[PDB]
Amino acid sequence: EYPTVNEIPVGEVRLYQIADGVWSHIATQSFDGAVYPSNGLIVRDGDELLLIDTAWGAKNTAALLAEIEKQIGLPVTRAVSTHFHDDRVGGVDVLRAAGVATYASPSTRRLAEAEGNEIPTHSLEGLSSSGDAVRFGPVELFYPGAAHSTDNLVVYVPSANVLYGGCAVHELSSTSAGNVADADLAEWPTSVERIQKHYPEAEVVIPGHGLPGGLDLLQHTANVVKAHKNRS
Ligand SMILES: C[C@@H]1[C@H]([C@H](C(=O)O)[C@H](C)O)N=C(C(=O)O)[C@H]1S[C@@H]1CN[C@H](C(=O)N(C)C)C1
Ligand SMILES: [Zn+2]
Ligand SMILES: [Zn+2]
Ligand SMILES: [Zn+2]
Repeated sequence: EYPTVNEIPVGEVRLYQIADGVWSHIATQSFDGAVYPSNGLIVRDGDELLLIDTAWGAKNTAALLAEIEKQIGLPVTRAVSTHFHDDRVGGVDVLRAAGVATYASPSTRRLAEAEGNEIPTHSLEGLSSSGDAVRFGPVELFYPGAAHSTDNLVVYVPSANVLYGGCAVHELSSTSAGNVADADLAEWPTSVERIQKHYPEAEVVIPGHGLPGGLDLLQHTANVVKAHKNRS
């Protein structure tokens, strides 16, 4: 069973095998008095590991690195943050101090700076226009356009057909668009449509919070966001 917010204490981390050489990591964190789950990705890259997104905080991310070393035993050499919020860059100082080279789009780094969040060390060029993609180790990085945030990236693992949508993508049981404070609601459905068109062979889709599912999460996300728009 995929771990839920109830079976993970704030401070601990779970790994969940998605495919050969692909894992999700799940942590929990207390935000505005309530506890929420949060996903990231781990992708094997030969004898090294690529980390996608922190575990939402310094303490969680340290637990993440110890859990990875224990369970997988390969060094995390690089990490990518998929947008500027604290569930994606919270813990980047820990990663950096531990010798992990941390990456994000220039957009993410600028937004995190202005937000007072931790800032990834290196910039990812080539992701400024909607529809842009670059290769980064064993994955592709895709900027679908503004959605949950104006900078959000999605990550595809072509060898495993795994799409990590991050907070641009919602889990199937969710009916709310979640945190839309920094969202471009006008563009979010279109940005989702780009993901559908660019990665139609994705077999697993992982949201930024909640249970992974199939390709259905993408359309479901567009519906949730458009329902939110209409309600307003
Ligand atoms: C509290 C979080 C986290 C923080 C937030 O909302 O600000 C983050 C630090 O920005 N981001 C968030 C988001 O909407 O992306 C929310 S989680 C959201 C609430 N219900 C949804 C859900 O399906 N859950 C499994 C809990 C997702
Ligand atoms: Zn966010
Ligand atoms: Zn660079
Ligand atoms: Zn989030």
